[PDB]
Amino acid sequence: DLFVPPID
Repeated sequence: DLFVPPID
């Protein structure tokens, strides 16, 4: 659910 790195 993260912006960077684009994961979760």
